[PDB]
Amino acid sequence: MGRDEAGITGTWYNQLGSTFIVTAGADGALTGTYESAVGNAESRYVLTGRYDSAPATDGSGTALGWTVAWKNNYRNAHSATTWSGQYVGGAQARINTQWLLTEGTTEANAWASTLVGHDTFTKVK
Amino acid sequence: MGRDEAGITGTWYNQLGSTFIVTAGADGALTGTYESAVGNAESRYVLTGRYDSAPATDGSGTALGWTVAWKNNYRNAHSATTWSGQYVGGAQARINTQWLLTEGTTEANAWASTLVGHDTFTKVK
Amino acid sequence: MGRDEAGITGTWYNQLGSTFIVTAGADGALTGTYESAVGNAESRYVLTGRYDSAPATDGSGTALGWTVAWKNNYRNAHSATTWSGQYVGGAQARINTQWLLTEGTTEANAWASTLVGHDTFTKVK
Amino acid sequence: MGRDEAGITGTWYNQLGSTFIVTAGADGALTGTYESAVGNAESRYVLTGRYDSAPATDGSGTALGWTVAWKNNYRNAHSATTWSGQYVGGAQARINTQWLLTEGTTEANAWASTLVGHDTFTKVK
Repeated sequence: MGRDEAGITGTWYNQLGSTFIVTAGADGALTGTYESAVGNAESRYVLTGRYDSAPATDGSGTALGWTVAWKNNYRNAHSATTWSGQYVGGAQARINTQWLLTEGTTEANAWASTLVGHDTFTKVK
Repeated sequence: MGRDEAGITGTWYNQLGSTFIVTAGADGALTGTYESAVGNAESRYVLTGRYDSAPATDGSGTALGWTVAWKNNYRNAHSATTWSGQYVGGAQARINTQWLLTEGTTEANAWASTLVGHDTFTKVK
Repeated sequence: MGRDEAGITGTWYNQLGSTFIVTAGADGALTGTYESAVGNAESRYVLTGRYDSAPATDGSGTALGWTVAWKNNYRNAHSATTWSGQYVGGAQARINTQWLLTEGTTEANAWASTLVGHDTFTKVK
Repeated sequence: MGRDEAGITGTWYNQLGSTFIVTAGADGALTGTYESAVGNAESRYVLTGRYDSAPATDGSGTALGWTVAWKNNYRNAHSATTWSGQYVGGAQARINTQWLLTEGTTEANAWASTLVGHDTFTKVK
């Protein structure tokens, strides 16, 4: 099994009240659903990603990332977000991320295609 | 089939000489392998991601993203990169991305965990 | 006077324990000193930047940014950080930022030149 | 004089056709004007920033950054951009940057306040 397979798998919540539901595979896979509390979004969207299944053993975090494309049966926001970050285990486990949200644009508006921000996920709230 | 399923699927090369091999599914999935020409990397790494399978029809690009965790049978760089960007079709097709590379760190060094940059992928070179 | 000239001018502290000392001019100027609690840094460094001296009047924040080059009489880290963010006034005033830290590199290592992160500044602590 | 004071001072142009006019001081200062070819902008805006006046002497670039707040006598876009990057000297001199553009927002829309991108400046075109 991945070192943090058990710690990462489950339901996570960020500071916006979004819900991240993920399964970590032994092989480094991340698979699940994302529900945003904000933006041009409703209900759940597919996600996929990857994590380091054999991290450093020195109080270092575990590197991971995932993608959501904002198309489901209800809406299409013609956009994708990627989260890149690290999982930190323990009584107050956290996933600390930075993200990039790209919208499809014309070539003329491509300079303004990409938002950046940061989300912190916890197992409570 | 996804609108750009045929256009995205295949082999892509970036400005560093890295090789991105991807299959786009009808359902929005991206699955393949990445080989970096730079950094703490050798040979191929698994990737997964998502794309907008029903983009805007107005000369807009197609939003997508993917993740690589830098662990394979040869090396573990305890890090993950996410690319967020858009596919632009046509005779000079391109995937224009920005990326976030997070390394696992101690809590003390977490301020310095994440590199940002930009890659442009073409079907030639 | 700038709308938030009085609110921005003074001493601010971030989550790392760094100290940001700034004077806001009527004309949109920011001038002061920065002392980092982390990294290849000691004592104070010059900063300069700009802010919106006539912001929206609808509970919107006030856009601003500033730069530090990490050279002073004690050390040279051959690097610069820019903070881009917004000032939010009131009893719990905050400056919410994202930053980009670029180091001088060779052309070969330029893909790895730039860190990204986020700092929140308060008037206490 | 700063090592690259002479190389940085002057008129630069990016891939969008924007014009960056800067004076580098011996002391690490950057002062000038910016004119954007895109966005909610017209004519010139004040900029200020900083550069490493004593860079590494090994074919390394010179770290720098600057800020524009998008208020002038003609328009106010309630936003600021910071560019963070490095100057590379020689026959094809370049300033390679990444930027963060923050708009003033309500607290509810603050997750969507900040665009990220990349500009390359040359002395021609």
